[PDB]
Parts: sequence; structure tokens; C-alpha cells
Amino acid sequence: NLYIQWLKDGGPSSGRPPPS
Repeated sequence: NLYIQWLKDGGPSSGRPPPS
């Protein structure tokens, strides 16, 4: 879920690092 919520925002193109 966490990574899905990061990807839906645009992943790297959203000014935010990926969740570990």
C-alpha cells in the first residue's frame, strides 16, 4: 500500500523519495 500511494503521486517526479 505505502509504495502504491508513492507511485500514484508520480513516484520520482513528485519531489519525494521512495518509502523503505
